[PDB]
Amino acid sequence: TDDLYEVAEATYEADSSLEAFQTALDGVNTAIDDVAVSTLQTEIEELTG
Amino acid sequence: TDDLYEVAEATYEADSSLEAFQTALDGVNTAIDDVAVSTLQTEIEELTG
Repeated sequence: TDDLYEVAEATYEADSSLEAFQTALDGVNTAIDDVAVSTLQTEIEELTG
Repeated sequence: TDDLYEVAEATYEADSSLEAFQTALDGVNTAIDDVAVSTLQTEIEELTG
């Protein structure tokens, strides 16, 4: 019992970690793309375009 | 073994919340990517001038 219920908790905190991968990792992906890239290009435009 | 399976799932609560730390440390980068790169423009106006 005290294996299985805690195997359950292990599965649940696997799942919770595994959903949190999708949000955290994409959180990193979206940190720069939506933010630095285009603005640098606009600052390149105003500098030199 | 059960007594240590409790410890296993306790490591997994911390594991899953460390995916929350991936949100809290890695997605949270985005202010860097903003403030480094939304910030030539104010000074570029002394080129436009």
